[PDB]
Amino acid sequence: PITLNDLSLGKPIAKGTNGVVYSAKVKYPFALKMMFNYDIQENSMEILKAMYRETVPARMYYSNHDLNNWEIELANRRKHLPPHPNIVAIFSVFTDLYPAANMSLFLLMKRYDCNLQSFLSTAPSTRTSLLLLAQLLEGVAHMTAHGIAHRDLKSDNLLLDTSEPESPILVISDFGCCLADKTNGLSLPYTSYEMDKGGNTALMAPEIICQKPGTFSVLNYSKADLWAVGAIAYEIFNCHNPFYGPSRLKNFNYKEGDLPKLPDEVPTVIQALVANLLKRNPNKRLDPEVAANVCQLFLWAPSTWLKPGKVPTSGEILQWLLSLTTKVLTYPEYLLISSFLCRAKLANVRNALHWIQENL
Amino acid sequence: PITLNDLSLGKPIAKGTNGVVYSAKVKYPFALKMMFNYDIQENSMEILKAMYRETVPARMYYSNHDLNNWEIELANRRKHLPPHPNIVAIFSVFTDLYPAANMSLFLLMKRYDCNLQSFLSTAPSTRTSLLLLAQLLEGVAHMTAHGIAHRDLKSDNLLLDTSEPESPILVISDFGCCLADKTNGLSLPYTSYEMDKGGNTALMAPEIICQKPGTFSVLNYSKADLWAVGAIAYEIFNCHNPFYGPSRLKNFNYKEGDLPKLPDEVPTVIQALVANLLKRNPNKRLDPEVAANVCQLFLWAPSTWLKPGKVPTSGEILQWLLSLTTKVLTYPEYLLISSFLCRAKLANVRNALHWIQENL
Ligand SMILES: [Mg+2]
Ligand SMILES: [Mg+2]
Repeated sequence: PITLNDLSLGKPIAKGTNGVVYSAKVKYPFALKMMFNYDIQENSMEILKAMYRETVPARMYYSNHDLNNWEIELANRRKHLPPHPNIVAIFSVFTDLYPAANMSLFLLMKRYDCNLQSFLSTAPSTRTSLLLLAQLLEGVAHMTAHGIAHRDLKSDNLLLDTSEPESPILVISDFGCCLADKTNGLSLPYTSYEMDKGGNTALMAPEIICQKPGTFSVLNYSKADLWAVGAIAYEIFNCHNPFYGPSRLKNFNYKEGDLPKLPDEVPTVIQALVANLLKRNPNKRLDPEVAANVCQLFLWAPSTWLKPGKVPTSGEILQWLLSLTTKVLTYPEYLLISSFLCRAKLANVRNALHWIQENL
Repeated sequence: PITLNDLSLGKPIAKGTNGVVYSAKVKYPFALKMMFNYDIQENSMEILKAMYRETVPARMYYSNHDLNNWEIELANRRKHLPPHPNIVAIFSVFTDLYPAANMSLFLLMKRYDCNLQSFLSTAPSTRTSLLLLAQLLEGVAHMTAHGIAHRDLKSDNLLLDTSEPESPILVISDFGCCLADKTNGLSLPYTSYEMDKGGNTALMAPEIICQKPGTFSVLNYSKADLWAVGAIAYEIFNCHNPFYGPSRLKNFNYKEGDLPKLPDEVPTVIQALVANLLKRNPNKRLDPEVAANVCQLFLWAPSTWLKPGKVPTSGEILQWLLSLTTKVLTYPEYLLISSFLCRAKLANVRNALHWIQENL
């Protein structure tokens, strides 16, 4: 595992009361995030959990000292997020003092070029926007499959690699608010109103913000990131996020008629996907595994699958999936497709086909 | 309108603390149900609303006295259910004193021979059972089309006319629990837990029993009767209602795998329909208009439509609809077909066709 001794620091990228991030390299394409006071004596458990949660996507953990019991209980109660192209790359996590130039938590990460709101300061291609949406969906699908909910998706913390600026790579980052517990998965008992519910923010899904507490009384997060994706899809197609600004829709109030119509430039099927994701009732929203497939099929299916027409056969689908694997053996296009083939189960690709047919 | 003076009573059919039903005739094929204490001074609104709701299917209202304001509010807030062969026939409703031998509500109805649970004490034909399911579906489609939910469908109150015992006429009865408000249709704000939710009983649909209260927080009944129809379909094909008995599935828990398999005697397409109706997620359930079409198609379509094959044409569907209208110009058979033709829209008959094809 990589520790401080193996790497050389540069300029600060960010400076704060709670921590610092430094540019870094091995012997400046890495960032070393340092969060201070990772100590049960200098902070309470809610703050420490939030620091550890940031670590959920990490590839390796390394520890100098003998683990305190809270550290052990944290580690053993946590769901791990395996690597994925659309999830932030955290190469090492380690605990260490404020020498080596406060017990501090350290995260060595890839440095990304900008966030999504900066990249969208100039309008991108309509093709670029679809690749962005597909990537986001593909990330959420990966989280949900592994019983993790981000709870704080937003333009600000989606990060991009802008080599080939016509098609960037998107990654979900900043897992500080995430739900990642082995015990309860995506269902979370909500007994007191003074409880961590994720980012208490604009893009909390209606089924979370509107739920009153009780005795199970459960919060169900299994389609909650998806709602946020819907809001963010607006930004991705050059509109205001309906739920941001001074004259502003609110997650708890909004009725589905209040949502702005998307520009005509954005395909009709995709308009519908966005309208699906933004449904108030999570039971009316697609599964993530299906919603990610809708975007992938739009992108790569035979055109006959997309026009009304249409004979669809279990054997023909498999043949098509195998045609795709060969096609990947334009780096974003490769990543998305391999991302899609990794999780493709035949049931869910038909479901997605059936959904596209019913929306024209 | 028919009032007491026009009819002659016979034996009691039922006696209770809350009211009486008498056999009756005009000058004994009618029943005159009398409910006592239809007076705000003798009963609370909850009980009166329940009494009035029993009147939702009624053909004529007649009132001796100047309506009280609570009566006025009841009437103006209520959706009316038009006549329909599979909805109980209530020819007149009138308010009257307990002389004429307590203000009492009176309902003059058709007398039916038995309820569904009695008729099924002997196993009927497999064909008879399909006729029963088709009529029940056709009732629920009629209610849902007019924004009414029964909320208390069960074997005990589905009533039959058993002339021609090979094919009986089924009617939905006992509208005391029903939702029929002009204001809110089938979407009911659910703000306190001590709220009237329909019969708080075994065949409440999962989406109703599982919903917690809040601030909109709505209860959606638009597919709830249909859930109950699924459970009842088991009884209609000689099995135990999965949700009745001592070792018993519950509406809030049951996983879709827990459901007993239906007998091999009951067609494969129909086993699927029952499985659809019993899906926990009301979005994954067919529209009532479509589900009723599935049964009708199974009964009367050209056999080419049902086997895998299969060219289905908008013009050809219309031709087949017109062939049916001529075919009805075996009284249950006539009733079902005319019931199907009255509501047949070209869109929904194709949806149903397409659904049948995908389940084989
Ligand atoms: Mg944070
Ligand atoms: Mg009653």
